[PDB]
This record gives sequence, structure tokens and C-alpha cells, in this order.
Amino acid sequence: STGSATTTPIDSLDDAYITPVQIGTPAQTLNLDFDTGSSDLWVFSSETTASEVDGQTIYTPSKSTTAKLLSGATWSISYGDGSSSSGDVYTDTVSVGGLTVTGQAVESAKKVSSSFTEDSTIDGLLGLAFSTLNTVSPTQQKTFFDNAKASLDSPVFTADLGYHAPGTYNFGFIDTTAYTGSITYTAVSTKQGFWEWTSTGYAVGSGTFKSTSIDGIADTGTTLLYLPATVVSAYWAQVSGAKSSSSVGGYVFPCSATLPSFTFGVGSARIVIPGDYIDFGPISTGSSSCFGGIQSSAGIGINIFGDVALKAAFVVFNGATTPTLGFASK
Repeated sequence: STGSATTTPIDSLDDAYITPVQIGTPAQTLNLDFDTGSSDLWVFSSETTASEVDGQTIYTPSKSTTAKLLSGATWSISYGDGSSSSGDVYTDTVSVGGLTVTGQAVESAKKVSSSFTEDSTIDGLLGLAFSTLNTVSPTQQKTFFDNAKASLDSPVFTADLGYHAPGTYNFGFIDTTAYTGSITYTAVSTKQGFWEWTSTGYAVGSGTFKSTSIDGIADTGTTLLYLPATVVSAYWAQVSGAKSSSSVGGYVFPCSATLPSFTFGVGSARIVIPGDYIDFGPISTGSSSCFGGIQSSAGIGINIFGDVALKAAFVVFNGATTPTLGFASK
């Protein structure tokens, strides 16, 4: 089998992407944030504290003839950005772009933190990291991809995120028309539960490539590119008027400035992030100070190849017995 779904930015900055997902019978369609940095499929629901729901579409398990309580199961998650949610669990039928999994764990939120409530466009998350990170207790549950894997034509999914435009998540096949050149594959460590890999280096604009190992995660659920402070400083030093602002919480720059591209290495191959992809607009409405899309990972504890980086590439998440990651230009 295969599936193919369009993913759409939630706003004009590509702060996140939402993909429609069918849950239950008859189908209830919710717009979920596909997140290769976590492993829970959780939704706003009829069980979510009323005061914490503000415009989201909810899953109502009592209206699904295929929903079954996963008796005794609870879940609770906290994300790198400080947000969180928790609740109980049903199993139900879940379809993404034509690909159907029966018996998928659908984690129903009883509580969500303010950032989730405040984002009307995201009805929940669909985790695509390794199932070892799933938070359901007492019986850890499998991701949508893990459940689908054996039925897929090939045990892969791909992320093709757009810049200020829709893109595509495919399951079970590689669309050879969606990228230019070849796909370069690189080793993955699953030891922390992430799609963790090692970039071979970077360049800033037309500058010479610096060969240096940068361990990080391919994370569709993180907006920006977070790299070591040395790398990030080298980038922003090439932008007139850029500075790190402790009050704002990262590098800012005047929008009158031209942003150089940023290149990262995948083996001997190179992915070029155009300068425009690094502009996240005014820090506040009307401000001449713009927020940068490359920021320091210092104190995150891990480097994160988030949407800024991934949307510059066609990315293969290869879930073969020994997982790997593939990157192509596009």
C-alpha cells in the first residue's frame, strides 16, 4: 500500500504545517502537525477541558463505531518548546492520504497547555519519530508509520515541505519526480529515539565549505534550524546589523539586510537553504527588527534540523531494519 497527503503551512511564515487525517467511522477529519521529533498521535477531543479549546476541530470517540477505549492507558508529553498535553487513549481507524491503519492508538487530550489552545489551526500531532519515545503507559504504543510499515510497498515515508507553499508527505514510495539529482543517504542513530544523523559541515553564502561533524535530528515539528553557537555566529556575522538579542530570545536583523544562503552537508552532497527561507519577519507588528531562522542550539542539548532546513530538500525517512535518512535537492 501507499499514501500521499498534502501538507499546508498554518500561516504566512511557515511556522508549522498541517496535514488532514481521517479518524474513526464515519471519518472525522482533523488537521494534524506531522512531527518527526515525537512519537505520539494525540488530538483535541470531546474530552479536552472546555476552557482549553479555542477553534480546534475535536475528535469525538463516542461518535466513532470503530473507537475502543484502551483501558487503563494514559499519556503525558512535554515538548522542547515547553508546551505539553495529556489524557487517555482509544484505538481507532486512522487514514492519511489513502493509507489506512486499523487499531491505531489515538491519544485523546484531557489537558493541553496554552500554546496549543492559542493555535486554532492545529488539531493535534501525529508523531513520526521512533516508537520508543511514545508516552502511553502502561503499554507503549506504536506510531502510525510503525503500524503501517509492514503493509507499505517500501518501508519509508518522505517529507517534501514547501517554502510559503503546500508540500507533500508520502508513505510507502519515493516520488522520483519530486526532486532533482540524486538522493544521498546517511546513517541514523536511533539511540535517543530520533531521526538523528551527522551533517558533514556547512557554508555561509558563497563562502568556502567548512568540514565539521554536526550531529542533529531531522525534525518536521520544529520551525527553525538550531545549530551550535559557533556556526550560528558565523552565519549572522555576514548579515549587516544582525545581533543576538537576549530580550527577544535569539538573533534578529534589519529586514533591509540581505540574507545569505546557508549550505549544509549530507555526506559529500550539499543542501542549499536560500536566504529568504531564513526570514521570519518582524518580532512584533510594525517592528523593523526581523527574527532569524537560524538560531543557537546551546542549552537545547541537541542540534535540530527543523523546517527551515528540511523544506530546502526532499527528505526520505527510511524505516528499513537499519534506518537511514536521504536528502535530495529539489
